[PDB]
Amino acid sequence: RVKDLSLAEQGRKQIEWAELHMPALMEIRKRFNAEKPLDGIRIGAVLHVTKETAVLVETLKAGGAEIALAGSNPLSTQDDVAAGLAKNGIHVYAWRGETEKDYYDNIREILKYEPHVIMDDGGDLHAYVHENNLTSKIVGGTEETTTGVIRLKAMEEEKVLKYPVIAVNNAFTKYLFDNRIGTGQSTIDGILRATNILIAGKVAVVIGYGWVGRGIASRFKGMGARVIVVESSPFRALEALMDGFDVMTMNRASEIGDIFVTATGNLNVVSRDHILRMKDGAVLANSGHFNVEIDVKGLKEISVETREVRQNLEEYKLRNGKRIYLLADGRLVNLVAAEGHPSEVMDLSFCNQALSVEHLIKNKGKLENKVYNVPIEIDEQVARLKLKALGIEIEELTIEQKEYIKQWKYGT
Amino acid sequence: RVKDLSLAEQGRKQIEWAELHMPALMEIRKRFNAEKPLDGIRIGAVLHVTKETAVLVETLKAGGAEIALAGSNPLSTQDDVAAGLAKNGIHVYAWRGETEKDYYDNIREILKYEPHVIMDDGGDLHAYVHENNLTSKIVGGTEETTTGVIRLKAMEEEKVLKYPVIAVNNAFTKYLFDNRIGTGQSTIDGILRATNILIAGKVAVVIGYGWVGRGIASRFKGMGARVIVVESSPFRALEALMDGFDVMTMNRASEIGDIFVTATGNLNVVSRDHILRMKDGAVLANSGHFNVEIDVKGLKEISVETREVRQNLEEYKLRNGKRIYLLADGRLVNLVAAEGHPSEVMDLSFCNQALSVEHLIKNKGKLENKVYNVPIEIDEQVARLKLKALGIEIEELTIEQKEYIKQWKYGT
Amino acid sequence: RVKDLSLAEQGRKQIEWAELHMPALMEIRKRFNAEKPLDGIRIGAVLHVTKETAVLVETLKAGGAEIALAGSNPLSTQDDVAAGLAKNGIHVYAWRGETEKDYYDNIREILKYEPHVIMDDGGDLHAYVHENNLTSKIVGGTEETTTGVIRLKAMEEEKVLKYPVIAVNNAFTKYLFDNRIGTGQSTIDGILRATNILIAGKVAVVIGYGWVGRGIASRFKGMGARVIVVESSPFRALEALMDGFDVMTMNRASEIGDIFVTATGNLNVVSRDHILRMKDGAVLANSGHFNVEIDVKGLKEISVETREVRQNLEEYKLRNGKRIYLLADGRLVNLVAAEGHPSEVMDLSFCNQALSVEHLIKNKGKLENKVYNVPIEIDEQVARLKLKALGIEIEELTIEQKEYIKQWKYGT
Amino acid sequence: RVKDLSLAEQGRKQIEWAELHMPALMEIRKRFNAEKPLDGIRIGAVLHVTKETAVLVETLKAGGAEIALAGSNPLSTQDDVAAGLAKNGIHVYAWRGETEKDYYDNIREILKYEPHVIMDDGGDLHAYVHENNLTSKIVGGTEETTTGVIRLKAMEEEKVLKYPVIAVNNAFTKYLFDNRIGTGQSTIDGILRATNILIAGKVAVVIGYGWVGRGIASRFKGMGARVIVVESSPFRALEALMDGFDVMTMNRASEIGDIFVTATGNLNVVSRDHILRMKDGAVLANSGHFNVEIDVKGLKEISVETREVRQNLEEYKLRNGKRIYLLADGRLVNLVAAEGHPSEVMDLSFCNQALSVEHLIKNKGKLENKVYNVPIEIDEQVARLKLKALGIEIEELTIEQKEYIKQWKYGT
Ligand SMILES: NC(=O)c1ccc[n+]([C@@H]2O[C@H](COP(=O)([O-])OP(=O)(O)OC[C@H]3O[C@@H](n4cnc5c(N)ncnc54)[C@H](O)[C@@H]3O)[C@@H](O)[C@H]2O)c1
Ligand SMILES: NC(=O)c1ccc[n+]([C@@H]2O[C@H](COP(=O)([O-])OP(=O)(O)OC[C@H]3O[C@@H](n4cnc5c(N)ncnc54)[C@H](O)[C@@H]3O)[C@@H](O)[C@H]2O)c1
Ligand SMILES: NC(=O)c1ccc[n+]([C@@H]2O[C@H](COP(=O)([O-])OP(=O)(O)OC[C@H]3O[C@@H](n4cnc5c(N)ncnc54)[C@H](O)[C@@H]3O)[C@@H](O)[C@H]2O)c1
Ligand SMILES: NC(=O)c1ccc[n+]([C@@H]2O[C@H](COP(=O)([O-])OP(=O)(O)OC[C@H]3O[C@@H](n4cnc5c(N)ncnc54)[C@H](O)[C@@H]3O)[C@@H](O)[C@H]2O)c1
Ligand SMILES: Nc1ncnc2c1ncn2[C@@H]1O[C@H](CO)[C@@H](O)[C@H]1O
Ligand SMILES: Nc1ncnc2c1ncn2[C@@H]1O[C@H](CO)[C@@H](O)[C@H]1O
Ligand SMILES: Nc1ncnc2c1ncn2[C@@H]1O[C@H](CO)[C@@H](O)[C@H]1O
Ligand SMILES: Nc1ncnc2c1ncn2[C@@H]1O[C@H](CO)[C@@H](O)[C@H]1O
Repeated sequence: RVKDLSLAEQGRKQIEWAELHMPALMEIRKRFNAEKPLDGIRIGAVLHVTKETAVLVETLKAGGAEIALAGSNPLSTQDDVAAGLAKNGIHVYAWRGETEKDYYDNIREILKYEPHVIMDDGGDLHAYVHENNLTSKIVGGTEETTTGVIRLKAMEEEKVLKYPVIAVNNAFTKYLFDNRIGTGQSTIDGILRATNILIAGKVAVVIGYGWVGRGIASRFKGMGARVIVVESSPFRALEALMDGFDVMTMNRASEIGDIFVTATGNLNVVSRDHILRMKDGAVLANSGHFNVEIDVKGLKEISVETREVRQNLEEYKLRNGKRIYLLADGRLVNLVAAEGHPSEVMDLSFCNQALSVEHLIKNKGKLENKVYNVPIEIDEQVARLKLKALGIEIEELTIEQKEYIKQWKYGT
Repeated sequence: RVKDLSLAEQGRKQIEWAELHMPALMEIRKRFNAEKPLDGIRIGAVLHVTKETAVLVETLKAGGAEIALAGSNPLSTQDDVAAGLAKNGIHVYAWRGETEKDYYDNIREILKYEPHVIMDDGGDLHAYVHENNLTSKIVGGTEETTTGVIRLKAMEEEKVLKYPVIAVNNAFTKYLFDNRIGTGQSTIDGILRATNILIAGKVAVVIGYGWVGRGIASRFKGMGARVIVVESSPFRALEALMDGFDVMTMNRASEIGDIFVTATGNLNVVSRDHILRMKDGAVLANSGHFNVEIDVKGLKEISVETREVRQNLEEYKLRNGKRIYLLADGRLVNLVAAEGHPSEVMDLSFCNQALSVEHLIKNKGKLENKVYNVPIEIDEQVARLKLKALGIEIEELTIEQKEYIKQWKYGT
Repeated sequence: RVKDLSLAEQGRKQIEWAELHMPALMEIRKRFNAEKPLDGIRIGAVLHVTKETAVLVETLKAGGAEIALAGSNPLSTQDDVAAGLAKNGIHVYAWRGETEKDYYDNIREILKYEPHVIMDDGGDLHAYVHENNLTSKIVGGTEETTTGVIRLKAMEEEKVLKYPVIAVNNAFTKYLFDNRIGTGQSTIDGILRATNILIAGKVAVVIGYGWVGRGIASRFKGMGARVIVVESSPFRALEALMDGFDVMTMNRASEIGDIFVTATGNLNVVSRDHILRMKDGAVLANSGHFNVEIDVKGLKEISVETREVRQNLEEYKLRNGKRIYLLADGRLVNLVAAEGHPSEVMDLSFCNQALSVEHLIKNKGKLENKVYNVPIEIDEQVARLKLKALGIEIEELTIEQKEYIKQWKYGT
Repeated sequence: RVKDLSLAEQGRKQIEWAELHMPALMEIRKRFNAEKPLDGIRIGAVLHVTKETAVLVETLKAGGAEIALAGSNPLSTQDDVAAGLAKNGIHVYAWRGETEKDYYDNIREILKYEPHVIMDDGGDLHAYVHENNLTSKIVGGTEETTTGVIRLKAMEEEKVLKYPVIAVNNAFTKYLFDNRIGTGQSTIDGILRATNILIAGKVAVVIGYGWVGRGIASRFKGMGARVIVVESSPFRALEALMDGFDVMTMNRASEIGDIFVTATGNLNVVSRDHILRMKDGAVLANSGHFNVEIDVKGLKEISVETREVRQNLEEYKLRNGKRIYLLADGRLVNLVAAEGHPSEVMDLSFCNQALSVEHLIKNKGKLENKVYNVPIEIDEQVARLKLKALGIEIEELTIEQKEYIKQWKYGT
């Protein structure tokens, strides 16, 4: 079930472009097409349907797996890529422009094949599978994003998890590169595609200085902006301060910011009261998963006029007469107003993704009520695969250097 | 003569978007709509048909002028903006996808109105009127880009220039922001729209360290890239070196680079021989005017296979089998793969444009053989308008301070 | 025992300057002078004898402790600060220019008072006390730097450690600001004081991309240098690559670098054979603790001439005829060629020291052979104290926000 | 006449250090010692007596010139370098700690040899020579700094100037590197030597966004500070805003800034009323020539108690009780609290110096009443000499490329 099966030829060129820029995932595909480690394994995945998800899902099929795919976000599907995937053997039930009903119809669709492994992005598939008492034949799962692992850890503290799950988000090759480097470029890209706004002179307010937010602040600063950071963590506010960024409350930032981007995993982090004090022409965007970081509800009630300027650009006139610009319906603007993270960075996360599924199948003595970090050996193999593909040589410790480091005394 | 007038409503929404972010040009429109300084003046323009050129030409029409507009590059025209301009009173002969005959047909159309003022971007319109012996009724003109000013300075050395022309490119409020800050964002934006390539880990080669090239290198570096500069000027190469960038010849850079962007006003700075030595997957883009900085004709002859991967992304197979990616067919990647400079920066550039046409009509005792710089009084009013629009106060010198600096003797 | 007790007035002005720039440590001092949590406690300390160490030990004296202090490095001691510290009640055995025999004689001196708590900087005091069986009355200790933590953990896996030790280096408020921010500024400052070298156009090689090396690379880049990273960890090599730095082996960097700075906890990281490959004029510096990161013993044997150019700058002429400049005899150049970390950054590290030393006395039911990280409560109190002192307001999470974070169930 | 002739050995090691780091000036010295272009010429110079002036002054002696040297600033002289110069053949009258009477006594000393050439830094020697009716035997002169060029240009408008003067400050290889890159590092180095202040977390105010101030802002930003710019020109305030810096008046910046550095050529730019509004602990420093940018005379009259904390750091207690720290007594902090610009950058400025003196001797048909910019041929030789010494290759323009640049017509 896709939007237009006629775009598969244009979409196929997009997956090959992504393949040529995912050398590490292509190297794993070769061991997969040779040892077929996922033979007879049925995978249910709710992921962002991109050209990069296509390289991972088709790499898993090369390992002998049967995959059912559903979009992780109702506006994230690249329609051409979904067409190209259907023309192959991928049971893809997703298209851009879904409604909330279509979203869960597509999730029930991927679930009729009765999967052994559950691959999820924001936590919805793990929640639905548990809330409707499936889980029976499920051997394990993986979680791709920060918000999904928090839901999964809450599930695990409640003794509700029924299969072991790998938090691929917690791998060094993921959150240090996907969340930071990838979202830094992608979020700015989405802002520029939805609006051709000048970054140079503007006061940009980044709410959240976690891995996503510090990458956004870095690239706003690299684009010439005056960066303001709002944080609730004492540690991360001091990090942003010592990195040269003005740190303050949203109450103060509400009056100065020209662009506000949210990168929390939290609710109404930009609230209706905040928006009332904002300047005329202020642009709002969200980079966390789920459209609840900005009070989009409040903005619609305090508003007396809405209109679309263009794709992903919505204008709201408040009673005070001032105009507020919402980007991408408050959904993660990188994947909705643009294409998400580059193919080169998703190479790393989808290498942990692919290898963590092989690890889940190869094992079955794991705890069905436990959230796992990626095994450091898999984490390290991904890094060596990327360096190998990039032609970067690293120093090898000498024997005298390995000896000196085990030592605590001296050497007369 | 445009592509589809059915887009006039969407394009109008784009021009209104530009209007709100070009506040300094809007305040000039107010004094223009009241004093009608260009009443009875007919203007012929070769500019990039964008939402920002739309705000400039309609600002000119408010001053009482009749305007004929033709596209400056055959792929830069925004079709909806061209439609919206047709719904108003602008005689626009341009559309995306033109041919060289269509380009010069649209220029001959512009010349039927017997223009009083000639507004040009790349110098193509000024050259035509002189080479085809029109210019009879022309009172003056303006030049927007570095390439056009060089030609007009060459035209003036041969005493073929027939009217005074203002080098709007040379105004401080233009080349310091349009050429540097504007192209820096725009070119990265165009690169990211034609390819979703990660800039962070890459070796980016910028050929040309003028105002355009240093803005591009700054933004490559701000996006995380390893920047290499190729320069032919000893001064600007030493500047690029002291700005922390690796400086070398194209022969050395060609074997190392992942992305090559050209920003000269010159010919074959990325040559046939350079591409033969480049890595597999190297991306080529041009930011200067005219498609001759990269030898695109040579690339077609050393190629055995060509293919379009996506809009504005052409793939070439070489005899060695290595693939070379060309962006926007070697045309300005900012204006062809994206939307050009933000409206906020073109506000500064088009304030000189509008004020320089008013300056040409108020005067008539200028040299019909001279390229002029923008009058410094106008140059300083543009910056004061932006600051007044942005809410930035500057310090005013006290009288003891103004006197101290006219003094040179012993004692203060 | 200090060099000249007559400088006690000059040192006092230096210690008072630090007090004004360690505001968070002063509020701990006020709560110490009132609650005297360290009554009847004798402390033996091996630390860098600086104005900031003076503010910490006197904060310890105010809490009712008796302190014996010995220098952590034979060239780090500020003699006036030691004089000023002796004029009060601090048993300080240290001066600049010490011999290695003086170093270990001074350690027996502070160890004569039979301390209950051991404060060590590079691990030397923890080792001596253990190899010579003086742990009998020692109730606990603290460790300040990464190299000391590695030694203590080796003692811990080797099960010889005899008291609990708090790894103060591993606190977020320590390694994120002290190791990263402080050493970045301090090392560049030391390089500039021993040489007024131009950083801008130069190739600077940072060996080690941990917290110290990334801070050094950040400040080299900010001072205009072209930064090259050498690393042995695949994770950290990819971290350096994605941050825009060329990553290679020492074998390649040795022939291209102008400045070499070491930031490993390791031995012979810049070897005898690397220096023979270096260019005429290359500068060598070390920022990790202990002067064994640069093969300075090897450099002296392959050299034919050595001479002092100025304070902390020794020039060596090689058999090749080329000149190699060594800074501060390969000892930590930040603390030897300059004054170490600013007072504002050591405020954070020495707040952890005081609060974690008080924590060692508050308890006594802790495990022998156990290295602990700083309790997360104290780590956060240090962070909140700095924010309060800097006047920085942090955002407060609402009740609806704390609820949405525990949920994993469907419905928004 | 110097302070201590016994320091001549330490100074010579410092001049040798500069010679090894001024390769381009070392290349001119050999052409000078061979072609003796300045034989029989007497030169009187008022410059900062540094290891870098020593390399230039001895380079002039190598060309056959007789040189008398006096310090340009009473606290800038490097005493060991002055001793080393006196042991050679340099009539040097300078020492650190001069009084204003000593300053002009020393200028009369160097003026007793009746020089044909005047080398000046801040304009004082040009002013004295004109105000006391000498100039009789003077054949020409040079000006090194911006402040001197303004005074000399007023002398030209007043028709008082009696010999031709070369504005060495206005050459690209000077103001693009000395004023910007050199002073940027130099000023931060001086601040760090007078105080070990953390730059990272601080608000730094740069008053003046010319070539000096923008270099200082670049280095504050590179050291992690939050940079605020105060400007009086609309053009440069817009330059500072688009470079990402908060721009405001001194009245607003005075209440926010932690460090204030002045880089104007102007008077009372930091006023007494401004200082009373400042935070407690604010640091003041000056980078423009002459100690009048900060109202230091006003600050001494508003204070109730003053004391020196360390070299170049005085603490002032204000009537409101707040503490204000002044650096280098309001004088160039780069040259008084540190060692001025690195030798690699002064290589460029003193190469223009050396080459422009010979150009003054080669000629005598220049208007003996006019200020000239450095001849473009010499500016270009300086750039190529530096590029060759650094091993940097620049691209050579093709014969086809040289033609395409003079063409203007349609096609070819
Ligand atoms: N492509 C993408 O856009 C992308 C990529 C990866 C992760 N993510 C999503 O981004 C979000 C964060 O990712 P992260 O890895 O940065 O997690 P993270 O939790 O490290 O960053 C979260 C930060 O938000 C701060 N925060 C929480 N409530 C706040 C409030 N009310 N005001 C201000 N700051 C507040 C926390 O202190 C924390 O530092 C998650 O929702 C994750 O799923 C998005
Ligand atoms: N929106 C845009 O895309 C935009 C904006 C402004 C200008 N431009 C175009 O950009 C080009 C230049 O802009 P500029 O303002 O940088 O002009 P500029 O001439 O200052 O910069 C040109 C630089 O190219 C260097 N150069 C020339 N030939 C070279 C070669 N063979 N190898 C290396 N370097 C070489 C020159 O030394 C000079 O420094 C012009 O064609 C102008 O029309 C485009
Ligand atoms: N004021 C200071 O100078 C200061 C402050 C804190 C720590 N330190 C010292 O700095 C050193 C490191 O501190 P860190 O916090 O950076 O610890 P860290 O372990 O994060 O950094 C160590 C890095 O060194 C790299 N490394 C080890 N051997 C290498 C080799 N042979 N070639 C290349 N890279 C190699 C490792 O990969 C590791 O990433 C330690 O000696 C620590 O005590 C100094
Ligand atoms: N080694 C050094 O420290 C060094 C080197 C070169 C020049 N200088 C001195 O530095 C000073 C500046 O040199 P420049 O080359 O920067 O010249 P410049 O004139 O480009 O910079 C001066 C800036 O100060 C601004 N200004 C004047 N009054 C102001 C005010 N009241 N408030 C705010 N801004 C104001 C002017 O608009 C101008 O942009 C000169 O006095 C020069 O002699 C010092
Ligand atoms: N191009 C992409 N394809 C697939 N997933 C992506 C892409 N870009 C970002 N993501 C993922 O989207 C998640 C946010 O929901 C992040 O965890 C991130 O890994
Ligand atoms: N969005 C835009 N609209 C109109 N002209 C533009 C735009 N972006 C760049 N330009 C102009 O294009 C010229 C290059 O031909 C530059 O001089 C620049 O001013
Ligand atoms: N100014 C300083 N005063 C005291 N200790 C310092 C200073 N600068 C750095 N250090 C410490 O020196 C140690 C290196 O041995 C680091 O752990 C660091 O915390
Ligand atoms: N180290 C130095 N030696 C000599 N002159 C210097 C030095 N640093 C800066 N200057 C000069 O001082 C002038 C400012 O008075 C500037 O023109 C600059 O060239």
